[PDB]
Amino acid sequence: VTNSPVVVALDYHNRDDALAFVDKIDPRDCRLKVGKEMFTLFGPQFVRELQQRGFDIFLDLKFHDIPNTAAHAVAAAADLGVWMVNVHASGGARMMTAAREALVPFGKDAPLLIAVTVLTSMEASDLVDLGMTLSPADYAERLAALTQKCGLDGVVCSAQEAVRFKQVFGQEFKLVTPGIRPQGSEAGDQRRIMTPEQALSAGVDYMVIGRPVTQSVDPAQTLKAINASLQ
Amino acid sequence: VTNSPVVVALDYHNRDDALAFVDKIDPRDCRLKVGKEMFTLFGPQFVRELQQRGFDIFLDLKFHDIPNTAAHAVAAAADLGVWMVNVHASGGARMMTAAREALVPFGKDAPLLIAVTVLTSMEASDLVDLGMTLSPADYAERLAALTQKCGLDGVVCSAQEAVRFKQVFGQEFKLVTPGIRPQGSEAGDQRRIMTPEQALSAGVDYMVIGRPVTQSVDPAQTLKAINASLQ
Ligand SMILES: O=C1CC(=O)N([C@@H]2O[C@H](COP(=O)(O)O)[C@@H](O)[C@H]2O)C(=O)N1
Ligand SMILES: O=C1CC(=O)N([C@@H]2O[C@H](COP(=O)(O)O)[C@@H](O)[C@H]2O)C(=O)N1
Repeated sequence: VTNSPVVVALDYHNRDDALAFVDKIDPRDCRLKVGKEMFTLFGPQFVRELQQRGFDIFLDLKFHDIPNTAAHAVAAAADLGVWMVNVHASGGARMMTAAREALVPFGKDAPLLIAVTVLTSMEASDLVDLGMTLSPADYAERLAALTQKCGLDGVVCSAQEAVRFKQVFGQEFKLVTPGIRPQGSEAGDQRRIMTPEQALSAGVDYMVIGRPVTQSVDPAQTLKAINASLQ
Repeated sequence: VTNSPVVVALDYHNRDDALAFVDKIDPRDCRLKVGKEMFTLFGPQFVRELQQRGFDIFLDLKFHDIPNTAAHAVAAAADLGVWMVNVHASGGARMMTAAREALVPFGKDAPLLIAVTVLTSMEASDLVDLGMTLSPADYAERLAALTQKCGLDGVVCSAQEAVRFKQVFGQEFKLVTPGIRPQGSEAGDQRRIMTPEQALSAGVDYMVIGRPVTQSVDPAQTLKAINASLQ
């Protein structure tokens, strides 16, 4: 296990470019996140390579499909033995329930099943195009509520919803929060940001950090520094 | 190439079972869809093996993430050289815009880019939980309008919307529709369904068929039957 609440988003377009970073850090420094980019590129074998080195892996594929597919996919992720696996809460109750139920057969080995609420890159203007009347926070709370009701272990959201969410769902409902920008860092397409420190104070369980770390020369050192701040 | 609008959904938990089927057919008979289940299990290499056989592959991972991730994932799909790649329209305009732009550097090689509107497994009730008051039809049409405004090649929807969409977005805008159930077959978690013949008559450009084919007592003849019906 590890003590840092940091999950580094491995978003490279090259395998060796990722492992060059990974070989310089240690499983106690952080957990790793394999998303759509690196998974579309290298598949489940890359995830096994990381599990080989001993890291906990968060397969971030945000499964957002029909119940049938969602279940089989989560079951496939469970076969991979990942630490945590994704799903989109906007996929609905039936889809989320089918996903949870697909993990029962794996018993204890099952990975944590988290639901994405509202992407941290979306503000009201973004949600407004879908005809979504509610603010990011409000809609996100509606999605998390459905997530909790379907028995999921937690949610992915912005740290800007951490205090509120922690209160409405409790300390047990895990909150995984991306949109982490230490001060000075470039926001990019990220919108509901917060600094590593602000996120921890908001009481999040896990913070997802990508570019601030991977975009630096010597990213291991940056990951180290961030961890230092969380003390 | 094939002149059939049929795209068979390869949803198997066993690589060889899937190949045993694929080998009983021919690229001239249909196209194949590799979804989250098989892709999570066997990754990009499976797609290549299907491609090495001459089939046009529809990569269906419904990328629904922050603009930066959607772009890199879509780019990764183009690197795979697939015929068609997926995306979730509810991901917003900025995300879909990033996806379209990430395909520009691939020129002519760029795969077809389509956005999923409302999943065929959903009805009003399913959307109500999300706080969505618009009907599956209207919400879908809204998602299809945004998809076109962002410059995508088409949308994934129900055949129940084909007629409407076709006359509101034009013949050019491509419609890919799952939820295809020939009379007698099981509906399952599918809700907004139509038979192959009805879907064709409805104007869909491509129709996705999974269980009706893969789980039939003789999938090859079932494909043959359907293809013949569509004539
Ligand atoms: O709401 C979310 C969820 C999410 O997974 N992510 C992911 O977090 C990662 C890192 O983003 P960044 O480089 O820190 O901006 C990427 O893999 C994103 O897709 C996000 O940015 N917002
Ligand atoms: O709206 C949609 C999109 C979609 O991709 N699909 C996919 O179409 C496939 C076949 O479903 P079925 O077996 O025909 O019910 C599965 O891979 C689904 O994920 C769907 O059923 N509805």
